[PDB]
Amino acid sequence: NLFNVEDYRKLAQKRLPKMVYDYLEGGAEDEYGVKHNRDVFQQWRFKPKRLVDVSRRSLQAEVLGKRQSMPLLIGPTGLNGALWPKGDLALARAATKAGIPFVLSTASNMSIEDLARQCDGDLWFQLYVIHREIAQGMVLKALHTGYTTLVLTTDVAVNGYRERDLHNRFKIPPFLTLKNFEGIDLGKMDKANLEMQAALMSRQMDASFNWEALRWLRDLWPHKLLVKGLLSAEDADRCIAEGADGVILSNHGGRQLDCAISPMEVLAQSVAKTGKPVLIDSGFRRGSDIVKALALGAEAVLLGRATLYGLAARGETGVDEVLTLLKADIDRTLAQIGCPDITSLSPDYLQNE
Amino acid sequence: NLFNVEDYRKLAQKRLPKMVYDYLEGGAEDEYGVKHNRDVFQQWRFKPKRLVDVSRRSLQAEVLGKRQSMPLLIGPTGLNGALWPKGDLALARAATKAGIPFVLSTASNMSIEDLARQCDGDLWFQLYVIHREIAQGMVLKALHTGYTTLVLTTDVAVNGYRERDLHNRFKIPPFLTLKNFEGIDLGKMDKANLEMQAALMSRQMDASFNWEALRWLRDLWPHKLLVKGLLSAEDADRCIAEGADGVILSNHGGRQLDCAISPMEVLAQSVAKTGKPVLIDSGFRRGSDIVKALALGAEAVLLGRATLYGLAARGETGVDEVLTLLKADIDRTLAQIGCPDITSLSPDYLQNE
Amino acid sequence: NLFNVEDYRKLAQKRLPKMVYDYLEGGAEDEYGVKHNRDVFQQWRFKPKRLVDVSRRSLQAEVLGKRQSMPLLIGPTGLNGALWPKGDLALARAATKAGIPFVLSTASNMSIEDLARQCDGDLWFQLYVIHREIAQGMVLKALHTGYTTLVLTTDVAVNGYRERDLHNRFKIPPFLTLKNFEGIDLGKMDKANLEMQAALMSRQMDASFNWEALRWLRDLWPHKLLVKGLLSAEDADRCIAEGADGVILSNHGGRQLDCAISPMEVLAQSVAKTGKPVLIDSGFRRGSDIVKALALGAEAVLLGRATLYGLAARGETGVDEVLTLLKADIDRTLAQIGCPDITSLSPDYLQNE
Amino acid sequence: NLFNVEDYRKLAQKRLPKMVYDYLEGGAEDEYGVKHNRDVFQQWRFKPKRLVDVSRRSLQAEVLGKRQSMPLLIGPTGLNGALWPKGDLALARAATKAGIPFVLSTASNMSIEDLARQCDGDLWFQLYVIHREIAQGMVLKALHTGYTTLVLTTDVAVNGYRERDLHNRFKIPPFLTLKNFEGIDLGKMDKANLEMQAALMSRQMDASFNWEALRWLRDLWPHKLLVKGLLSAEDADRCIAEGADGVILSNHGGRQLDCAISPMEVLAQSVAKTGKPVLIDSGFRRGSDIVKALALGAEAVLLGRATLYGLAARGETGVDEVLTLLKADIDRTLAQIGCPDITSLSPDYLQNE
Ligand SMILES: Cc1cc2nc3c(=O)[nH]c(=O)nc-3n(C[C@H](O)[C@H](O)[C@H](O)COP(=O)(O)O)c2cc1C
Ligand SMILES: Cc1cc2nc3c(=O)[nH]c(=O)nc-3n(C[C@H](O)[C@H](O)[C@H](O)COP(=O)(O)O)c2cc1C
Ligand SMILES: Cc1cc2nc3c(=O)[nH]c(=O)nc-3n(C[C@H](O)[C@H](O)[C@H](O)COP(=O)(O)O)c2cc1C
Ligand SMILES: Cc1cc2nc3c(=O)[nH]c(=O)nc-3n(C[C@H](O)[C@H](O)[C@H](O)COP(=O)(O)O)c2cc1C
Repeated sequence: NLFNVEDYRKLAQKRLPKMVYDYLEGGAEDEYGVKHNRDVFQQWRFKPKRLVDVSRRSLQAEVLGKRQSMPLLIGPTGLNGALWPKGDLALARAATKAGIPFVLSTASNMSIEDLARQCDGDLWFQLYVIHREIAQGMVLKALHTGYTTLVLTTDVAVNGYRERDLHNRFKIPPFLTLKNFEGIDLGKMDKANLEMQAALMSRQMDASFNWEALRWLRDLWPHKLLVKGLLSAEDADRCIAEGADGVILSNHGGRQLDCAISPMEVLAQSVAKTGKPVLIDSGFRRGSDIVKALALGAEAVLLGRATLYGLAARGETGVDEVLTLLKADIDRTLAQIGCPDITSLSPDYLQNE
Repeated sequence: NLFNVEDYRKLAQKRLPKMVYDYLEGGAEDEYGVKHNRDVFQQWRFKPKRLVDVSRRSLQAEVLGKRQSMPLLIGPTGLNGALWPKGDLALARAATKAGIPFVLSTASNMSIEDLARQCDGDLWFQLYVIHREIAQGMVLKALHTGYTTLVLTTDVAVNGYRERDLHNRFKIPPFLTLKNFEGIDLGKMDKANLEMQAALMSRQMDASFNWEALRWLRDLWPHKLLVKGLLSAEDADRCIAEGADGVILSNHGGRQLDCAISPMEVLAQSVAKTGKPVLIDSGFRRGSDIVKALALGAEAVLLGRATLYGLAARGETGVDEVLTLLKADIDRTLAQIGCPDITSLSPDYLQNE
Repeated sequence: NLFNVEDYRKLAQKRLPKMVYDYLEGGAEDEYGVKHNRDVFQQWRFKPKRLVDVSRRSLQAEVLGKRQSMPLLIGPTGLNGALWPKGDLALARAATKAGIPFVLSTASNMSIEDLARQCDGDLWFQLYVIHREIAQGMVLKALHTGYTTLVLTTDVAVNGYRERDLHNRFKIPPFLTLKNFEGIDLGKMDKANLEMQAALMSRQMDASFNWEALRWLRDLWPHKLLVKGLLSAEDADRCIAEGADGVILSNHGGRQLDCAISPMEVLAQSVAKTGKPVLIDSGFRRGSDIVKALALGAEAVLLGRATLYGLAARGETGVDEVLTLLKADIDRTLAQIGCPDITSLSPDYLQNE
Repeated sequence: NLFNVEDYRKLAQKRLPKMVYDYLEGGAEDEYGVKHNRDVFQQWRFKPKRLVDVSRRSLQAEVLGKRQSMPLLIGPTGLNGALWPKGDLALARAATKAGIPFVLSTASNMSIEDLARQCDGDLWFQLYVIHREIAQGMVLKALHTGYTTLVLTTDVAVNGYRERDLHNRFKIPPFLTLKNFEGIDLGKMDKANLEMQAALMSRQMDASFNWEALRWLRDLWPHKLLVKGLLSAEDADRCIAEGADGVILSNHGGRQLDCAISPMEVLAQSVAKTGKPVLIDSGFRRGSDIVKALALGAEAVLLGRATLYGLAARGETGVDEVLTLLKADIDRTLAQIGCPDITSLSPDYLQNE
């Protein structure tokens, strides 16, 4: 039975080694966060508009001014190769077949260059800054290979305390490559090329990356730039003031700070304050979750675990199936609430509970 | 033990094939909706009025200006024959013996004409529009055979995603007839009588049916007309403005949109805004549920699954028993809260929790 | 282990026949009411006053202007003989030894006269009106035998729908006497003494008893009169206006109307509106429950099932033990919240949750 | 697996005799209090400040004007020797190695003098007053041996009703010493030295200790004085007015009054009203719990059971490990919410839920 995202989660759990499944599904500490990410959607119910002609529906929408098949994206997730062989390519091809963007992680198992050469869809690059020089190298690499959008993830200044991994002594799978860091010299001696080696031989990121650093990145990247990991309208607004073209409200799927609010709690406020694209992720599993966020003003929703379940369970085809189910889910929901054009969604279709 | 509706549900589950029971009991997706439909009643508790003479009580009430034994109706449910042989007739005869109306579904297993010929009670007809011409045919058929009231169901523009049915590969029982669509010609060639054949060979309804179409139906039907499936005071009000004589607030028993609000959430508002009869269904199982809705202003409550449990468990007699229990339940409740005349119910007997 | 009321409930369940225990513990319908009666106490928490000299504490308090050892009473419960031999006398003697009143039920197994002759404590009489003449007879009997206070129970106009009893086909135990109705003639022919026989051969009360009838009772009884079963400040106030000396807010321990509010929900309002003694029962099990009600203004709390568990488990001694535990519980609580004199309790010691 | 406080609780339960574990873990009556102490932390979630340089973090903070490694303390707990041999010394040495204060209980198994001679850390003394003269003796003893701060515990005027202990007939372990009461004469005859003997041969404290008595203690102790066990801003304020240098909001870990509010419910109010140090304990287990209290204004958090689990499970090393985990937890949390300096915490990092 594969009729929804949960069914794929169940199949993924049966096919993945326990430790890998725990690494995928787990959250920080007590996992009250991942639970809250799901529960928060129950804070809204639908108030359908009846007797509306919904015989012709449209899920097409512009994201950052660019039209795509539906307001969804496959978000950045690292080590996809640990879930399925060439997982990054499988996800990218599925997203492309579905008409939506795919975001490559800095911690991907397939290089920025290799993916761009094997997939002609809308590719976005998610940046983690460990070393400034190295980050600049990846950004320019993404720029020269055709990536349209750059996403800076800011919520991993330090690593999340995920206790399932600690119990399993989880170790990055051997057959797994941190490809984007491949070839980066040594032999070279001196502050950097030594200060850089010391940063790469560390599992932590640049915790000093601040607003000033964002300005630096803004000048380096000429196309659309989004800041991911925000949990307040104030931070979202500051990002826009600093040059960002939009933001991605997110708590990293409950994997970093167990007691973090769900981004849904500041979505409407961020939309009203910034006046710029506000994308969102964390906790989305049903089409109704997605429609609620869009109704509150979100530009688009990024999928994390939902499509990874499809990938882990059935590879590229699994991802295709999950996207197909979610699209039909969203479409069905639009028909049921009387909003034939997805771009017409508004808070008026919701009831606060 | 058959002392309440739940007892009949239990007996029905024991007598019906699993797949049929799932088709009856199931809701859309996570079934949070059917649960919410039940839980919402706990939002109100009773504040009885003591030392009131309740030695003489009356459940008699006018519905759409017509007196009936109690403010209940057996609502429209399709494929009743799948629950018990000649289920439509069993329900109709039980309703008639109880002094309340019975609403025949467009998807009934007994024809509009056959029921009218075998039952002299107050028969209502519920219309689903798949093809305009065909719908017009059924409406006139109902008109000519004595049906007093027409109910347009508007919440199935597309089919609900009921996962139990998907798991069971549920198929409309073979010995089961969609009688009202019987004999409708073919052989005939041309747009319609081809555009009509194409619509009938489809399990979906006319998703384009809108306010303009309601006006069309309003002119076709000369008697009382109600619009069913509304979940907002605004839509209820528009229905009245368009000619409807009343509305039926409903989320189709949680079978269409899992995250829909319960109609109880907009009952008081709809009553105050429309100033016309506001009937309601979805989630009613105890007499207290019914009394709460009536106290909030509902004209009457339509039963869906409650009487179907009686039907599935013990046929016509089972329906009689459920109606008898519910009537005694309502009567007992009226005595206990100090409101001897059911028409005297008001919000004053309730406490918001 | 017998350290609290729950421990006695557990022991009572082990010693009583299942059907008798169900008759004692059961509530109306879904039993959401008995649960709510318990849960409502969690709506308040304590805010102790520290550094208060609590070396000398007093639980003594006036109830209806008469001093008693503590603000508790053993409330009226019928058929006590079904729980323990001569249960009425056991409860009365325990209450008397504890320095608190005992209320005899109209449905007691020991007569008004016999109890008064075998117990010299403060005896109250609870009246159920089935037949006016018969009620007048019992009232005068109670008056002539020394009962100090009369309590009219108004929440059983019709019998509660207790489904455990229906499942067990519960029948009033054979060795059990409805003593107060003993000897009341027949042979006599004519309206009454025929209209009265017809009322006694019925398990229902006088559902017509109203405000006018209360006035009648008020003139018949010369001492303190309380009206029991009220669930609104408005009704409590009307009772005072009609002559009552106080009221007992109660939902009959969740045995009559499952969806009734808990009397705790209207306690403060009733105290403020009436300006007269407001006693209360329903759901009290811990000393903290009792102290919360007293802090909100209740004059006293009547125990129903709490002391019946002591009775069913260990007879008179069991009741003594429960009263001893509850008194020590209340005393301990007063010390802990910094209110040495029970009459000094106020809302200031509580925090609404 | 020892990655958090709960893991140590689990290990402690496996190593301690059931009755000892129950004595440690148990709460008063229904234990709704200990549960509420944990649940209340979910009333707040974090709203991280992104793009803040958190590469350099500091947990250093002043408590009562004195700098310590982090805003934590090992609070006063009696009979520590029942959990691990020389438990008081183990806890003190661990606290000292961690750079935080340790508070010795009046009911400790190691004397005030012996601890001061074997540990050079910041030692605080918690006072329970059973007999004024005896209390004065301990206070001066603590003064002369180097204790920097005096804590008066006011929430045990009478003993809490902990039912686990009653079920286990819990008795203070034989090999266990109430050392601070050692040698206190007898043979001596007369009011006191007879009135004092009678008070010591009692398991109850001086329930008369009031505001006047606090003034007495204030004049006796020349250094920092804190009053522990407060549950209201009003009492906290009165303590400051009476001479206290700060307070410790606490419900004694849910061990005294089951229905007491959690001190977290009056933390912000106490901070705003008193304008003096407000420390707090009761329910703290995760670094997030601690950070939430500090953000609301708490000067420091005292650990009760958290470090006792470390002690019971693995002695001094266990305590060291728990403190190490909690410090890394707090540090990690500060980085994640964007507040590098612990003294910069404010309500702005929280979202009320
Ligand atoms: C296995 C896994 C790995 C992840 N790796 C990254 C990463 O490399 N970069 C990033 O920006 N976010 C990363 N994320 C976070 C996701 O982008 C996204 O915020 C999160 O999954 C959304 O929540 P959801 O899983 O409930 O959909 C990861 C999430 C998961 C589940
Ligand atoms: C088995 C089943 C079939 C149904 N078929 C129809 C139908 O043909 N027409 C219609 O208007 N509603 C239909 N409904 C919805 C009911 O009219 C009603 O809205 C719903 O059952 C009310 O909720 P309840 O089941 O909790 O009482 C159906 C419901 C059930 C349970
Ligand atoms: C077994 C049983 C019999 C009762 N019989 C009577 C009665 O004869 N008269 C009356 O006024 N109330 C009667 N009551 C109600 C009690 O007076 C009281 O309202 C109720 O028990 C309070 O709730 P509690 O059981 O939670 O304490 C009865 C309750 C029980 C449990
Ligand atoms: C086993 C045990 C013994 C205690 N003994 C004392 C004591 O002697 N003096 C005191 O002031 N508090 C005493 N307390 C209360 C603690 O100081 C502190 O208020 C409480 O443990 C805080 O809650 P927590 O256990 O959830 O951290 C004790 C607590 C426990 C668990």
